[PDB]
Amino acid sequence: DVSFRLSGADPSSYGMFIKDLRNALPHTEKVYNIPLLLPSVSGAGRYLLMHLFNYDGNTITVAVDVTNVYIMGYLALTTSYFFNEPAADLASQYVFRSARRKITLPYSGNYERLQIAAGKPREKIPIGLPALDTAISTLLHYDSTAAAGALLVLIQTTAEAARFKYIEQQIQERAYRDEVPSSATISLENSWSGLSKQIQLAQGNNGVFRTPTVLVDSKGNRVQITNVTSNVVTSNIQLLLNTKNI
Ligand SMILES: CC(=O)N[C@@H]1[C@@H](O)[C@H](O)[C@@H](CO)O[C@H]1O
Ligand SMILES: *[C@@H]1O[C@H](CO)[C@@H](O)[C@H](O)[C@H]1NC(C)=O
Repeated sequence: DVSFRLSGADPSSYGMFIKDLRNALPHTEKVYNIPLLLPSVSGAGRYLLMHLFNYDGNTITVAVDVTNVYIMGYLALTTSYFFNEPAADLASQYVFRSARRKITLPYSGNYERLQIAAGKPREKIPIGLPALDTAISTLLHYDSTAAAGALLVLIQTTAEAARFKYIEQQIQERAYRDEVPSSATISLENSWSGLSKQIQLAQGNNGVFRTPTVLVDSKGNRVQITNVTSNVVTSNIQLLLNTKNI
C-alpha cells in the first residue's frame, strides 16, 4: 500500500507519495513512453489502498481502482463509505469487509455529481496540502455535504496529481497555502480520458491524434493538442486510461 503523512509533509515527501502512487498501478506496456493502465483486473487485486494521515495522525484508507485511478470508497475508523455507483458497490465486495458498518454516499464519484452535492464547482474549492489535511479530517466524521467537497480535494490531490505532473507541481506549490486550481488544472482533469484515447490512437497514426484535444494553458489561453510531440504528452501526462475503458 501507499502512504502519506501530512505531519511534516513538504513538497518532497508529497512528491515521494505521488511517485509511489503511480508505481503501485500495474501495467504491462508503455505507449509513447507512458504507462498504460490495464483493461481490467479481477478480484481485490483491482483495488489499491492508500493510507492517508492528517496532521494529528488520524487516518483514512482510500480504495482506488488501479485500472482507472478512481476512488471507489474509503474507510474511516470502523465505517466504510462507498460512492453510489455500481463500480464502487462491486469494490465494496473486496475492501474494508471488516468495517462494522457500510455507508453508501448519496452521490456517485464523478466530478459533476460531487460538485452538486458540495454546492460548488471545484473552480472555487481551494486545494493543497492543508486542504488535504482538512479533507481527511472531514471524512472521519460523516457529513455527506462536507464529504463531497472533501472528496473533490482528495481526488485532485491524489489521483489527478498521479495522472499529471503539472497537477502534482500545482499541489507542491500549495504545500503550505491552499489555492483554487488553475483553469489549466481543471482542463487537464477533464481531458484525461480524451488524451489517453488520442495518444493510444496515435500509435498507428505516426504520432498524430485522430481528433485534437482542446486544453487551456497556464496563462488561460485555449490550446490545441494534435500530436505526441506536445509537452502535454512528452512531459506532463504520466498514466493512460486504456481505450478498452473509454
Ligand atoms: C479520479 C478519482 O479518483 N475519482 C473520480 C471518479 O470517481 C470519476 O469517475 C471522475 C470524475 O468525473 O474522476 C474523478 O472525479
Ligand atoms: C504537432 O505539434 C507541434 C506542437 O504543437 C507543432 O509544432 C507541429 O506543427 C505539429 N505537427 C503536426 C504534424 O501536426
